[PDB]
Parts: sequence; structure tokens; C-alpha cells
Amino acid sequence: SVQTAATSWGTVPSIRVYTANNGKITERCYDGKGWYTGAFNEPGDNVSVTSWLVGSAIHIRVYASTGTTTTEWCYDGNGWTKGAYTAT
Amino acid sequence: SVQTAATSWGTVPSIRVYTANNGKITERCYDGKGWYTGAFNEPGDNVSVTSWLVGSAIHIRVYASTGTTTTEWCYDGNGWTKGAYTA
Amino acid sequence: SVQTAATSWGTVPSIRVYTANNGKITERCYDGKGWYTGAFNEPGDNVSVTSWLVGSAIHIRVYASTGTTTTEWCYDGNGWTKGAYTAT
Ligand SMILES: CO[C@@H]1O[C@@H](C)[C@@H](O)[C@@H](O)[C@@H]1O
Ligand SMILES: CO[C@@H]1O[C@@H](C)[C@@H](O)[C@@H](O)[C@@H]1O
Ligand SMILES: CO[C@@H]1O[C@@H](C)[C@@H](O)[C@@H](O)[C@@H]1O
Ligand SMILES: CO[C@@H]1O[C@@H](C)[C@@H](O)[C@@H](O)[C@@H]1O
Ligand SMILES: CO[C@@H]1O[C@@H](C)[C@@H](O)[C@@H](O)[C@@H]1O
Ligand SMILES: CO[C@@H]1O[C@@H](C)[C@@H](O)[C@@H](O)[C@@H]1O
Repeated sequence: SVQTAATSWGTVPSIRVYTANNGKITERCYDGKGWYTGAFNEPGDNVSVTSWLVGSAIHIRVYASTGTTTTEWCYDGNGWTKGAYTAT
Repeated sequence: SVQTAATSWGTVPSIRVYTANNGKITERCYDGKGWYTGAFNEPGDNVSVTSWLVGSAIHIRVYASTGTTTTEWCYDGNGWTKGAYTA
Repeated sequence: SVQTAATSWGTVPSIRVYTANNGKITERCYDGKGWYTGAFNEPGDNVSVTSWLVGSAIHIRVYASTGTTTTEWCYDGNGWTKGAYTAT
């Protein structure tokens, strides 16, 4: 069994769908034409997601969890980086 | 154990809550009065959801997953149809 | 064996991350400074969440599920209360 998370933005629209399969999370993308594979590739058994626009710039936060460890991954216009999130 | 997904829109507001129970996903709806059962009824062990408005017209996408198969279901103003999503 | 759900709002932004661990759901909060522990503390094995603004006032709904029972929890400016949601 796979586990999914999804977010969207604009009126086109843009959609992003994160799938946790056998300990690896991957990303599928839609921008008003076809579905394609996105840059996001990280380890996880469980995923959630949220996003917001600042003007016309999209920002995404993905919460990947393995055992009891949860890692935030940030997209802000160029590539994916680790975020300051702590489970405290 | 049951597994849920939720989305909302407007300021009333409107809420939709999708519950995966014993391999069947069902929908519960709120539009500012009571909670009622919605049209959505499909197979799944796991669910996620997202939605957006074009003017006052709502569009919903639900991602129902059994085993390794994930099926997208589209609402766009009259009834539910299969979408172009592929894993 | 943790399970997460996330929501966000505004352009700062504000983020809320709900974690289901060993039958207890807890909340972590971000408002543009640090990550801190939030007021939300309720029983559950599974969680989902959604939120909306009326002007600058946030409203949050969290769906906490144990076995076949799902309980709605409402935030509307002034702590957390049970909501009218039923699963039938
Ligand atoms: C343009 O790059 C694509 O879209 C971004 C918004 C991200 O979802 C990224 O993972 C993907 O590769
Ligand atoms: C600016 O800091 C980055 O983005 C914030 C909105 C948070 O997601 C934080 O954990 C992350 O390090
Ligand atoms: C108008 O129809 C009701 O609201 C729609 C947005 C959908 O949730 C549908 O399944 C439900 O029965
Ligand atoms: C118009 O195409 C339908 O809606 C798009 C926004 C996507 O959900 C796509 O998978 C679906 O087939
Ligand atoms: C101001 O209070 C903080 O923000 C609210 C929106 C809630 O997330 C609450 O549980 C949290 O402690
Ligand atoms: C005022 O009523 C409360 O708020 C609504 C938006 C719903 O979440 C409902 O379950 C709850 O009873």
C-alpha cells in the first residue's frame, strides 16, 4: 500500500502529488499540459504537504517521516533544501 | 483504523471530509447548515485531496490508492470522473 | 510510526503541523520567528486538517480518528472545542 499527499495553486492550475512507496518519496507534477516527474526525491514512510504564494512566487513545505524522525524539505524557486523544523 | 483527508473553500465555509474505511472511501459535506453525505463513493485504502476556485465554481481532486494503484477522481460542477494522473 | 498533517496561511507565513504518535496528537507552530509547541493536545491514531481566513482571523478544523471514531476539533480565536461532525 502507498500513501499520498497533494497541494495545488493558481487557476491553471498547478498540482503536486507526493507518494511514499517502500521507504522512498517521489513527486508528480501538473502545470496545465501533461503529468511529469518532479525534482523531489527523499527517504520517508509517511508524507504531508502545504504551500503558499508570495506575489507570483510559489513556496512548498513537505514533511517526510521515517520511524519517529520528521524532516522538513523546502522549495522556494530553485531546488530543495532542509528546513529548521524540530519535533519538540 | 479509519484514514481521513479534508479540504475547505470560501468564508461560509464549505468543508469536505473523505474517510477510507474497510476499502471504501465516502464523503461528508458542510455548507453552513448541517453535515450530510455527498455523492463521492469509490474504492480505496488511502486518500488525499486538494481543491481550487475559478470564480465561484469549485474544482476538487481526490487521490484514492489500493495497493500500488493510485486513481485521481475529478469534480468540476456535475458528478465525478477519472483523471489523467499516472504514477 | 508517526503520521503527519499540515496547513498554512498568509505570506509570512503561518504553518501548523499535527503529529499522531502512540495514540496522542500534538501541534508544532511557526509564525515567522521560531518553531514552538501549540495548545492542541488530543487523542488519535490518524489526523487530517484544513483552515480558512475571515479577514485576518484564522479558523482551523482537525479530524482526529481512533478505530472507527472521528472527532472534529475547532479553533476560532479562543482555544479548541468539539465540533458537530459525524462520520455516518
Ligand atoms: C520546475 O521544477 C518542478 O516544479 C517545482 C515547483 C517543484 O515541484 C520541483 O520539484 C519540480 O522539479
Ligand atoms: C525560512 O526558514 C525556512 O522556511 C520557514 C517557513 C520554515 O519552514 C523553516 O523551518 C525553514 O527553515
Ligand atoms: C453538489 O454536490 C456536493 O458538493 C460537491 C462539491 C461534491 O462534494 C459532491 O460530491 C457533493 O455531493
Ligand atoms: C483537465 O484534466 C483534469 O484536471 C486536471 C487539473 C488534472 O487533474 C488532470 O489529471 C485531469 O485529467
Ligand atoms: C495562538 O495559538 C497558537 O495558534 C493557534 C492558531 C493554534 O494553532 C493554537 O493551538 C496555537 O497554540
Ligand atoms: C459552528 O459550528 C462549528 O463550525 C463549523 C465550521 C463546523 O466545523 C462544525 O462542525 C462545527 O459544529
